[PDB]
Amino acid sequence: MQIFVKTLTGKTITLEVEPSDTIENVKAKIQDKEGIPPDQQRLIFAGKQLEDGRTLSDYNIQKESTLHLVLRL
Amino acid sequence: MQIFVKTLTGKTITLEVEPSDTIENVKAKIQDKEGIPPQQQRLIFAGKQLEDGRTLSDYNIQKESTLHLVLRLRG
Ligand SMILES: [Zn+2]
Ligand SMILES: [Zn+2]
Ligand SMILES: [Zn+2]
Ligand SMILES: [Zn+2]
Ligand SMILES: [Zn+2]
Ligand SMILES: [Zn+2]
Ligand SMILES: [Zn+2]
Repeated sequence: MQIFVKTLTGKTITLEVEPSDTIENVKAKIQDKEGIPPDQQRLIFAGKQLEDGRTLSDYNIQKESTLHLVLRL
Repeated sequence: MQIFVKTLTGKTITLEVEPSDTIENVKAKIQDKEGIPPQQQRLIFAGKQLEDGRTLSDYNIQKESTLHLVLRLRG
């Protein structure tokens, strides 16, 4: 399934994920597409800031959902 | 003094502050402990949104007070 990741400047990048993909897993996918180390990114979905080791499904994130990306650098 | 911030993780962080600290000061403090830029923060207290240029005394926020932190997103 697909999900979208919106950045700060609005740049909308697309991901190929699986329902039971951990968050540490999503960060690695972003690293692959944008060269940003996982330890630098923080992901928020519908207000909540997701924590690695919880899965997309643990947060009811389904196909074509939008995650927002923030960074700690 | 000390106030509490409910972050984006539902967790809660402790801030050591002065009464004259402006909201821009507080946002900066959160930037260190959490990682979010001040330009992306929106701070809520007792039903009010706090403006960058007002102090903790203006809103009359006292010790052990709790501020709900919120993301500043659009589009
Ligand atoms: Zn797919
Ligand atoms: Zn698989
Ligand atoms: Zn991580
Ligand atoms: Zn959104
Ligand atoms: Zn200060
Ligand atoms: Zn600092
Ligand atoms: Zn004042």
